[PDB]
Amino acid sequence: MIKAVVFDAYGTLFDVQSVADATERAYPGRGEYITQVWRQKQLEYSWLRALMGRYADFWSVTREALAYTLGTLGLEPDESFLADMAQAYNRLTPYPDAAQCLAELAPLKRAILSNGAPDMLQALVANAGLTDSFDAVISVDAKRVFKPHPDSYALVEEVLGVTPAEVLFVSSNGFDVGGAKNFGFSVARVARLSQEALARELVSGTIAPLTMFKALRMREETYAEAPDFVVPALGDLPRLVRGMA
Amino acid sequence: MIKAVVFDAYGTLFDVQSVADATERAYPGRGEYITQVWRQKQLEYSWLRALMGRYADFWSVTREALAYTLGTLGLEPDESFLADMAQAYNRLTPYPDAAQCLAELAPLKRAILSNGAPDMLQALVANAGLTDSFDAVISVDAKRVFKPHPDSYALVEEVLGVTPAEVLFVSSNGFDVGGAKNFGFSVARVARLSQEALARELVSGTIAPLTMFKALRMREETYAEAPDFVVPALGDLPRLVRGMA
Repeated sequence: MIKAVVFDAYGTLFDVQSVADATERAYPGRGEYITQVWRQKQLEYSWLRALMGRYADFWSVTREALAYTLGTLGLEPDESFLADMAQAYNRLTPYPDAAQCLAELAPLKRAILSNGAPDMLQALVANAGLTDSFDAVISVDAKRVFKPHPDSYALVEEVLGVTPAEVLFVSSNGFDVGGAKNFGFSVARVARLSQEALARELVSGTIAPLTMFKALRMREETYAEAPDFVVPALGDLPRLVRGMA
Repeated sequence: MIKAVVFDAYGTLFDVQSVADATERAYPGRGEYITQVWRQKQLEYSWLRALMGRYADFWSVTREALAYTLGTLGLEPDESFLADMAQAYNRLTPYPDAAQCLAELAPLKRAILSNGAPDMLQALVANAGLTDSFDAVISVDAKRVFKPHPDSYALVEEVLGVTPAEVLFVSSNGFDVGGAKNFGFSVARVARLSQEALARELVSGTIAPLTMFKALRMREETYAEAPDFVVPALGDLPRLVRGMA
């Protein structure tokens, strides 16, 4: 039976677009651009560092990705500036119905499995006021890999003591849904962007920057095994788990 | 001493934009979009499949990436349609100066190290009439990983009997430059997009779709070791090798 609900962090429980106000500062007029590329490169760098066998924690990844992004704009900020701005990733606003969701899931074990480095995750959850909502906040850092590497998902059993079959994994990220499924978890994908809306947006005339990234990041990935469930919001999870098993 | 010049294929020797006509037929008015997302997802899927430890050859990856891309537009092509259109990747036009470059590089050992499946590569190289320009056309397939996994680069010594130190690796792809450097090759990066032009393009007002992808794919990656050399075109490599030795 489902004994634990384990959540992806960035993009699932926390809004990675909420760095917008801060990025709009590093380049007025380019906040949206920066937000999108920063996130895209954060992901790419986590995958590429892991696949090369050259791990560095998510804090290093986040700053390298920011440096790349600002560099495309012709900037060359120093490490101090990068470290200060990157703190935006430790203050992402949780999704509105995150709190209520975790609450209604109080009976079950509740955890996070994230690429985020140990200190990033504590700040992020604390700042979101959700520290008391998790029995464990698990960082991939100990394994020195990034999702979707199987060793990342292995941590759930190592920490919670439950087997893959007894875990409901939750993510808004297609590649993470894929990695969780490959590992053996049941998965609930959070799909906040309706496929039909994206399709029409993509033909609504000239394709805007933001549309490109939605197109790259907010769909199920074709190589991946389908999630067991798809809900439009975290709030639908408790009711999903009720009439589930 | 440099005894062999090993080339990345897609994006380096061959123009991944040359699928322009096939994609425009697939969805008139959206050929540019499809071209860009197809290539982006092709890369992502190669990385993610490898990192999950769920390898499929580049032919499956290419078809899956295409299926994803067309799906964003609201289409649902059958496998027959996908296999047919994906053929476009086995017809990529080589860059105008590749032939000359390869010619002037003899009698140095010359090879390709590519994600492409064996059949994709031989059909691609044959169609461009470059079969006799290479001592070896190496697919990563034997190792069942994708670049930048170190095993893919390990194939070079296995096939050519030259050590990493005796190899000049050539690539226009930042992640591949990074992988080859991590492994131990000397690397010449082919940089077709001037940083200063990109920076100004990204400030020129509304950011056209195509600018996004250049922004994502045509720079050195911040996590990667810097290439030993950077040239504007493949035609410059023979000159580079001389002034080098």
